[PDB]
Amino acid sequence: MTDTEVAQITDNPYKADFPILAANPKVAYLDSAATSQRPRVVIEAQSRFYETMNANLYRWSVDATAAIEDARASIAKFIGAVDNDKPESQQIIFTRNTSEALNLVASSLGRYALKPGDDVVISIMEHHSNIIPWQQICKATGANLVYLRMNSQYQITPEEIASKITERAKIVSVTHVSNVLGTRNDIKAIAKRTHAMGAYMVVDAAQSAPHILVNVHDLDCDLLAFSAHKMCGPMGIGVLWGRAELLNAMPPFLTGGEMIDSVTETGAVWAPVPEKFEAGTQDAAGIYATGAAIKYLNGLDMAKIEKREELLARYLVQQLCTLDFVDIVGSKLGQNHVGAVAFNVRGVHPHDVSSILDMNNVCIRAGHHCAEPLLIELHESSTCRASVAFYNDKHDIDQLIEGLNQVWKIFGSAV
Amino acid sequence: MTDTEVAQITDNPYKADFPILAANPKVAYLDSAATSQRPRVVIEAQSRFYETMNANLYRWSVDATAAIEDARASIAKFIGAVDNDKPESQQIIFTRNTSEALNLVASSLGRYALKPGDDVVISIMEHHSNIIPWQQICKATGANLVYLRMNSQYQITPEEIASKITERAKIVSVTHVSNVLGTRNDIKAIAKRTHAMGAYMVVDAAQSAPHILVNVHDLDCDLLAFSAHKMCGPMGIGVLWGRAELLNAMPPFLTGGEMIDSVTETGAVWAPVPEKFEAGTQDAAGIYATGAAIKYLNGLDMAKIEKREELLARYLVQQLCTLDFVDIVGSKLGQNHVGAVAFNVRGVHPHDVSSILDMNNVCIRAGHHCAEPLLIELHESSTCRASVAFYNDKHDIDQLIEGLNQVWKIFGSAV
Ligand SMILES: *Cc1c(COP(=O)(O)O)cnc(C)c1O
Ligand SMILES: *Cc1c(COP(=O)(O)O)cnc(C)c1O
Repeated sequence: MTDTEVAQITDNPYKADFPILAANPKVAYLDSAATSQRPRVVIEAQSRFYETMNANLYRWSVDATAAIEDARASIAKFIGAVDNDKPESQQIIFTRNTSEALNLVASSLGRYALKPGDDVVISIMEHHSNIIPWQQICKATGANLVYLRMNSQYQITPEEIASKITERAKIVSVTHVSNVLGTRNDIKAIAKRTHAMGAYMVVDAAQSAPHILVNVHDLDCDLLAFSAHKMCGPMGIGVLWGRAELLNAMPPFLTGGEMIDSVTETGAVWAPVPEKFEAGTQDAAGIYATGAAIKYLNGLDMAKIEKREELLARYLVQQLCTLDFVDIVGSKLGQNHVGAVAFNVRGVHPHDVSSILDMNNVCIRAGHHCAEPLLIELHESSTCRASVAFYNDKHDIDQLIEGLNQVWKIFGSAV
Repeated sequence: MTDTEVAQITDNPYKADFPILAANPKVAYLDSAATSQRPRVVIEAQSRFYETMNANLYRWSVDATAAIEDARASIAKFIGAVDNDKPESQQIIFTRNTSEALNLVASSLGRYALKPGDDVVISIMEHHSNIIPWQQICKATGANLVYLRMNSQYQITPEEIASKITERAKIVSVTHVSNVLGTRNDIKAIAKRTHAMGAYMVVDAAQSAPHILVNVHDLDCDLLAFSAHKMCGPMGIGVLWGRAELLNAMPPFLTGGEMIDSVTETGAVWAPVPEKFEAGTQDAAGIYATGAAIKYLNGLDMAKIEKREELLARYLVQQLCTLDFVDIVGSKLGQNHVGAVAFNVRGVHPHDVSSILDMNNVCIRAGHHCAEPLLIELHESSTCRASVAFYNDKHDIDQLIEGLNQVWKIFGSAV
């Protein structure tokens, strides 16, 4: 890392936008892979909605309706879902989180497409929300759950892709970026083999949408999901994008108010996409604030965010490599980590590491990070995990490193 | 209505707590049956969460965890779910809205309990979200959907309850209060016959929780759902309560992160209730603000809210009865309406009524109100609907009445 790069991450042009960080200047929040901190404008956008256009033909209702549509368009443009050049706003579906979006896909796409003997292929890197819905629908449909495995560099090889995704595959669902390893998978290449085999491509983008360019048209996926709260938006909002023809073909998930066109005692006619997939009163204020988060990120420029986060990831990994008592659970190259770096202090339980780090005002995660099959594959029962965002800086990372030296002094070999 | 009662509703001790009402003094918001307006403290409680304890072992995470638990307890106490005297906080499950809670119940309780030939009994008054999930699970399980019908006073009689809920019944799901008629159904009496017949009792309390005392122990229901946004809370938060033994018996609905205890490549062990039913990152800030709404309502005293809303409902119905060109779709007695009064201007489409009312700064709903089978039963294709909350006053209702006289001048018989 050059002097110029180190100077760039020593500077912090962004943290002042986050009230909780300004109010807590001592805290090094290194757990953005669990959830983002909130820009002031996103917090206020939610309150403004409630103060000025709160409603579910009168003006406040017209106003709330237009706010939802404008946020859908912003979200679509953010992920490259554009025609014309018009945003594909009607291919944007709201959920509570990525987890609900993946349950929706597994139920709806699974019922639509899976026959007994079909394969559903996922990776060993998947978060639990891109695992258990597939366990469940596979049992219900007679399909088989297949796993893509990793090589010694924590990657999925082209050879593994061709070996595991064969003619029996019907759905393939893979994380764009692992929330533990930080590995960025070659989703476009996986999609190519998936489609050759007559299968649909599902992408868990919860860890990519905050960090790297997501373009659904370039990725060639059929469905893609992420969570607003991991990209500076509010909690309570997840996004599902899908190809228009496929969403039309897929059956509804939740049923009830607002997702119908008409109802009788015995049956119902469904509304068009995306209302077909949105049952009952939606979180209009959260949707509105998700649009505000998108506008906020666009204003900072995602290319500048990515450049800064790349430098922070490189610095984090570099500094962890100077501690010989630290085992990095993942690649030892910082450029191979998008956002997340998992690690252990050798001989010390992550609960104890995190406790000492918290006493030093450093926030990390300890445990299996909702990727237990991955940790089992890696012969770990738990790890620490530090993660970086553009509102972090070099000093946050140095604080972590100083904390880990304190851990080693308290629990290390000398004791 | 006595002079004292009229004076009570002419006074408005509550509207100043609602920023959108203070900022829009001309507007008569008579659509609280669709969603509440937000007290200032509830809007600010959500922002405060994000500003001060935003996280998903470090302090902000401990703090967010304790906030969720404290809101669960407040909610449990609000609906009478108390031991000891301890709130049954672990029987409180969060969803996005009543609609998702009812889909959860229909899927989970339906898979658990329904055999082919069983009856599911609902009422003709149900909102679509307490209809279509039952259509769906009945088809999947071989059960039959049965409807409780009304008499000429818009009530369900004891004779109808005994006639339709027989030994084949396995699940009965009924609205506590109709969102169209304002009829309060005798849920406790329905529950008694339901249980005699070996069936489970489900209650849609979305229109009762904002207005009348809800005590799950006195109602004798097995499951009960409502929406925070209809009782001065934020959007995005629904509540499901269930008997502890039954929630334990019921299978999970959504699966994935946070609702497990452990996961392998092929299977999973579920977490205890209520985490078993909460998949992925929850809307902690919305949960927190829902607790704030409960505290706000408790501070006003629900008994005083109910007394005031009873007087407003009586006045609304009384004044509508003075307009001979208005047909009330429901009881002509104001005391038979909890919150909602549906009506039509004879010979005028509700879209036109609502449009003129909006030009007069009156907000009502027009259409089928997500209860189309009810309107079909009543030989209506659409109605108007005005609804009252404690932050309304006599002047709001007089504004509606003046607006309806304008409608009659523009579209009535003379034209
Ligand atoms: C955290 C995460 C999820 C789950 O997101 P929720 O918002 O909690 O539903 C899914 N996949 C990945 C890769 C994640 O990092
Ligand atoms: C509005 C309402 C519902 C639906 O509530 P959501 O919050 O939109 O899911 C269900 N039942 C009744 C009686 C309602 O009034």
